[PDB]
Amino acid sequence: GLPPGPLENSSAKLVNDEAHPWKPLRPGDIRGPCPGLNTLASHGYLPRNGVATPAQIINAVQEGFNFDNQAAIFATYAAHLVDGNLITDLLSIGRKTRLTGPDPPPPASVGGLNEHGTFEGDASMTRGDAFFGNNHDFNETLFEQLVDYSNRFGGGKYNLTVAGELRFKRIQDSIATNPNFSFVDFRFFTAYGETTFPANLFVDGRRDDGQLDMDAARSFFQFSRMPDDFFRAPSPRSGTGVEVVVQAHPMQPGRNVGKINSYTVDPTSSDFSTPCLMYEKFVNITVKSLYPNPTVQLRKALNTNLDFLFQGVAAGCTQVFPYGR
Ligand code: HEM
Ligand SMILES: *[C@@H]1O[C@H](CO)[C@@H](O)[C@H](O)[C@H]1NC(C)=O
Ligand SMILES: *[C@@H]1O[C@H](CO)[C@@H](O)[C@H](O)[C@H]1NC(C)=O
Ligand SMILES: *[C@@H]1O[C@H](CO)[C@@H](O)[C@H](O)[C@H]1NC(C)=O
Ligand SMILES: *[C@@H]1O[C@H](CO)[C@@H](O)[C@H](O)[C@H]1NC(C)=O
Ligand SMILES: *[C@@H]1O[C@H](CO)[C@@H](O)[C@H](O)[C@H]1NC(C)=O
Ligand SMILES: c1ccc2ccccc2c1
Ligand SMILES: [Cl-]
Ligand SMILES: [Mg+2]
Repeated sequence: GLPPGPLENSSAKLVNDEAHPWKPLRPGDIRGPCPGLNTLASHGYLPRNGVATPAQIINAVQEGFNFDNQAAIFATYAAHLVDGNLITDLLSIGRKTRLTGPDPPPPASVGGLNEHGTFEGDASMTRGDAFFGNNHDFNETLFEQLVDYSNRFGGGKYNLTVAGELRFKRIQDSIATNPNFSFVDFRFFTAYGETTFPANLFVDGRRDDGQLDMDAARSFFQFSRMPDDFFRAPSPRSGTGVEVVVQAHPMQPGRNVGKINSYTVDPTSSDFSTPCLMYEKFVNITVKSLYPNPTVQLRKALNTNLDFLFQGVAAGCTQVFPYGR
């Protein structure tokens, strides 16, 4: 289906309402590394089993949290291209599942959002790096560190100042302990933007003050649960204030090189000075490597989803065509 358009009415409103109650997981229900999508699934904005179409995801993030349309489109189609089934039009928000349908040939994995190194990556705030055994479940120790950083830099609340400090701490801890730490290209971008999301989108929209309390933070991050009487944000947004996070501790893209404490800058990586390069590499390298010589129906589905992806790219970039026009 076509990517949904922006909300017709983007005002703050109660989104923890009678039609969207929180419910606990049933056997088989999938949750993954994204507390936003997890919460939407657990309130029935998405299918409660955690398997959805790109159109369902875009509608849910807009309706439930007032995520902006351009950001919704880019993130959703990027995730779907690398982790979803392009023939069935289904994506798991967590683990790989037979529910997304018959798989394409390798090297495409259709591994859901839990797939390491496609969309998901290292130095997440409340999830551990994949090297340490689990890149998707809520981690209490990491959450308590978020609480500590909120106490130290946010007066007990999570805000952009806290984000700036915690983002850097998680990078430096991965450098020190994960010999396979990777922090380039698509992950380098998403790792920064995601740290703004709790301040921009988990804060009740009647306040919209960028100060997230720890009871609400735990409810979303651990339980995929909106606070009682939760109002969504009062206007469309995603990553506003990411400049504050970057400015706190500016980093270059790079990786550890098979050993701890060996962070080596990658000059081939995109960075914030080259946002169109991030898009071009994502298509030409990441997507193309998963689908190097697709058959007829796959090629068509790739091109459709790549056209939708490009709708989410900030104006100024040139579309690239790995499988022709
Ligand atoms: C629009 C479609 C979306 C997709 C496809 C998506 C996907 C993802 C993925 C794969 C991750 C894991 C990255 C990582 O930390 O390794 C992630 C993290 C995150 N997502 Fe989303 N997401 C979307 C929308 C949202 C929305 C609307 C919110 C908030 C309302 C949100 C909040 C977050 C947060 C806070 C994290 C970081 C978790 C952490 O580091 O502990 N996301 N998302
Ligand atoms: C938009 O929705 C809000 C909150 O649900 C409502 O109060 C407002 O009147 C709506 N705007 C229009 C033009 O209907
Ligand atoms: C190690 O890093 C590479 C990317 O540099 C990635 O393909 C691989 O999945 C990583 N594995 C883990 C467990 O981090
Ligand atoms: C959570 O994160 C901590 C700190 O990185 C790690 O030591 C621990 O093994 C992780 N998992 C659990 C289940 O606590
Ligand atoms: C975060 O909270 C602390 C303490 O209230 C404050 O000094 C700082 O200015 C806040 N930052 C933002 C971006 O709101
Ligand atoms: C991506 O491939 C296109 C050709 O389809 C080429 O023009 C473009 O320069 C490539 N970009 C990168 C970053 O490789
Ligand atoms: C993770 C998930 C969703 C996103 C949307 C826009 C930009 C970066 C993101 C990173
Ligand atoms: Cl929008
Ligand atoms: Mg991660």
